[PDB]
Amino acid sequence: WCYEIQTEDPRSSCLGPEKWPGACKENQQSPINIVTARTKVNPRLTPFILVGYDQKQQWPIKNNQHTVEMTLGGGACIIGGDLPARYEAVQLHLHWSNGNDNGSEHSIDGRHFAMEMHIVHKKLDKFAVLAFMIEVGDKVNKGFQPLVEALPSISKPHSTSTVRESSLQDMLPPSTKMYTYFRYNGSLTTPNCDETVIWTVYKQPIKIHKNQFLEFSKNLYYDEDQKLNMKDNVRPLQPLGKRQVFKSHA
Amino acid sequence: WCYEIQTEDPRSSCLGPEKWPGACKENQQSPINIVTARTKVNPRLTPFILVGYDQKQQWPIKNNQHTVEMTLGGGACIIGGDLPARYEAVQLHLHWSNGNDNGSEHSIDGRHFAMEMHIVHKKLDKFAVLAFMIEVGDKVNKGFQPLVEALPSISKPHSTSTVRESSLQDMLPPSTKMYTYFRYNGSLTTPNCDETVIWTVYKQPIKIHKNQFLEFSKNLYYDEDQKLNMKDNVRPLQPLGKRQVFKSHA
Ligand SMILES: CCN[C@H]1CN(CCCOC)S(=O)(=O)c2sc(S(N)(=O)=O)cc21
Ligand SMILES: CCN[C@H]1CN(CCCOC)S(=O)(=O)c2sc(S(N)(=O)=O)cc21
Ligand SMILES: [Zn+2]
Ligand SMILES: [Zn+2]
Repeated sequence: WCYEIQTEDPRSSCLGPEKWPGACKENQQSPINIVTARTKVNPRLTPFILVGYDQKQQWPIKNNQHTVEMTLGGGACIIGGDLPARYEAVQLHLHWSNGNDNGSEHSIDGRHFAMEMHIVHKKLDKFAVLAFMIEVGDKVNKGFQPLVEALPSISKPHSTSTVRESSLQDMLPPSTKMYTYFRYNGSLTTPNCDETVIWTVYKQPIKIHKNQFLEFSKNLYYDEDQKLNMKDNVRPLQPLGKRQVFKSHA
Repeated sequence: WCYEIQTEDPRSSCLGPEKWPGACKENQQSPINIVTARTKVNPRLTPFILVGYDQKQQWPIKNNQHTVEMTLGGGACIIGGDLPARYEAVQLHLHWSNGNDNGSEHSIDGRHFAMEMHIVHKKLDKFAVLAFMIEVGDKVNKGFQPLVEALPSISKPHSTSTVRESSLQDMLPPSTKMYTYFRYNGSLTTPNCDETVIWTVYKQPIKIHKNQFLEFSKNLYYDEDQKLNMKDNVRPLQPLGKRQVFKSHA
């Protein structure tokens, strides 16, 4: 299976979003477009208790042929946010493009951002995915620097590597900016699209420099022969269906 | 009013703990001695959501004649921990002595520590005071360094000063070590001893170097003439009464 951009090569052809295996065609798919003016408030949506996010250590990364995967291996844990149980951090990856206005899978009021980050948590419901919007800024983001530096070494798919001493916490916006977010039931945005995901999309975006952003498409490749750089690894908007989207603030 | 150590001077005499004004003689006073084997578990005692603890800024400090006060001025906020409402950080101070085994007001199983830190929060119940035990170690604590350096400048009572760029978070133990704590209703440990305090005492202590610890008694003074260094600003154990002490873990 692959994204639209990958089917463009006349030579060889795979299952683009249009033909992704069963379950991707179901009643409750992600991503969606959040219409703020139509979201219901739920007081219980109190900020997450972030455990293990302040720990500094080396992170094993790899190009999985679809994105840059960073293994968190249960080092972190999250509690609260009206979640049924406790979830642990498993992996972290991103979705991007070549512009600063159409690289995020989700969108808030018809607005797509530069990139979108996904921190996946397995139930210790089933998956609790925290999604952050990223926006290109005129200033460098020290928190993201460690991740950018390891990019040149994992160019081709399946390459393993490691990220220098860093902590998840420094990659997110301040704790005082994590009050406002959106909740809704959905699915994985890639096959097989298991509808066992509880989504939390935050309003405040993370700003990274234009040069840090360009490093992704420049160093990462989808193929072994390094003919197609990695970008546009984004799935198109899915119909809201009958689902209801909530927000933490009133 | 003053502590025992201050009444020792034959010249002049004030109200030692023995004669502290009304309310200090009531049915539910703090500190107490936590008997772990007799504490009741309460699942609701889930870890606090620490807001504004990750912010780095200059902190105004002053010797208030009873301890080293550090104004947090509502910069931080705490939510959860089965608290009735949200509380904001107002001030931070400490209680110590000259040894490493009898400077903490509270005690866990007949054991007193080197120092005890108190981060006071006003109700945005009434006061939510987080108490941390401090222990002398063989390694320096970078998180506490900023506070130690400002000590020499606030020797005499009522001296104002400022602490260099630092954050509350780096002064506490890791987030993964803040799972176990104790809850109980009590009062201020100094006059007038208002019984409007919800206490949270954490099990894991903060370790600081023996030299960092000695700086407190060496630089701080109770009096204008700097004849009596500051130490033993600790109130003696108060009877548990009929109160019940809970713990977050089972
Ligand atoms: C990118 C790799 N494709 C899947 C892989 N995994 C699904 C296997 C079930 O668990 C064994 S995953 O749980 O790590 C996960 S989360 C997302 S998303 N984009 O955050 O909606 C996609 C995916
Ligand atoms: C040390 C100064 N003595 C009081 C001052 N204040 C009580 C005035 C009521 O509010 C206006 S206080 O709330 O900042 C507070 S908390 C404690 S303790 N040791 O943490 O139990 C003592 C005190
Ligand atoms: Zn994703
Ligand atoms: Zn105190």
